[PDB]
Amino acid sequence: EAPNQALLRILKETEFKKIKVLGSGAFGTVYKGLWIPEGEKVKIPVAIKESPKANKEILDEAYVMASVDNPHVCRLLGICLTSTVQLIMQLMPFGCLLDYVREHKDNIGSQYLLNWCVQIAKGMNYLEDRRLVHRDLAARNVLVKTPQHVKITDFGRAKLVPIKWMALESILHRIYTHQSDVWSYGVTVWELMTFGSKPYDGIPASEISSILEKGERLPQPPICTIDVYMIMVKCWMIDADSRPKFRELIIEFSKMARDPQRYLVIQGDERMHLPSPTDSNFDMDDVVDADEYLI
Ligand SMILES: Cc1cc(Nc2cc(NC(=O)c3c(Cl)cccc3Cl)ccn2)nc(N[C@@H](C)CO)n1
Repeated sequence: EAPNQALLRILKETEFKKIKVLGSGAFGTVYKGLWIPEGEKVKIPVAIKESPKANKEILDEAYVMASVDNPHVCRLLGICLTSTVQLIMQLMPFGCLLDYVREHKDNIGSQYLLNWCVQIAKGMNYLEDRRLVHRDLAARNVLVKTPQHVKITDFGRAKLVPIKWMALESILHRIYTHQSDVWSYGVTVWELMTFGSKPYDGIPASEISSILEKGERLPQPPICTIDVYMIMVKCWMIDADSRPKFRELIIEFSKMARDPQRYLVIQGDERMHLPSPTDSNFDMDDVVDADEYLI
């Protein structure tokens, strides 16, 4: 296909300062930091992600992340070439959407939930245009820049095992398509609508494939109207080509986001509010968010 003319930016270790540790998982460590390029008078808040095999895996992710550019996808700002290479990306100050829905349940209204669905579908449809199959879309892999702006991340599995988020063809035949990402999208929506419930909780992964073959699906979340659950059910159909396209998901959730109380029934949804760029939210003097630092 077309040549990938994306720029791989190499950043000097001296150009950024690590503030604290955000977390540690089954990969390494995520740090919070500040990238202060050369003599540019800017401070960009960043996240820093840190044997030969380990470096191959991380450089494969750098490649995918450097090749995307969308408001609803996390892009690579650059890499740092230390003993083990570090991925430098935009700091998403509110962490992952999964923990966010769990921690802020009492202030999350229908407007926020339906807008997140549109934004996730937008990022996903962009990955589809760029011919990338995510293979790991889940609420844990959606980051929160602000409560009103979310982005898809974790390109470690992205191609040109999370059993409970996979399409039955993926579990059984290792078949991955944009239509199998649509299944993962349905599960992600379910995670949001339940305010972060674990899908098929208590059920071991070995039984999932068989549960799906019989025709069992995730239950209707209490806040979901038949209109919203119908969309989730459509994402979990056996015939992959029967599932909605992401471009249809943008349309469907957009219509709903225009009249959110008609599609999600939440007690107190209206008098609920989350941090906006009015006070608190944000030396703070020369800090510029990566979305405004264009080069
Ligand atoms: C308050 C806060 C902010 C933030 N921001 C952040 C996190 C990123 N995390 C990841 O990119 C990440 C994900 Cl979402 C999955 C697997 C590995 C990584 Cl490094 C990237 C950018 N900003 N992350 C966290 N906790 C991380 C451990 C979750 O990953 N907490």
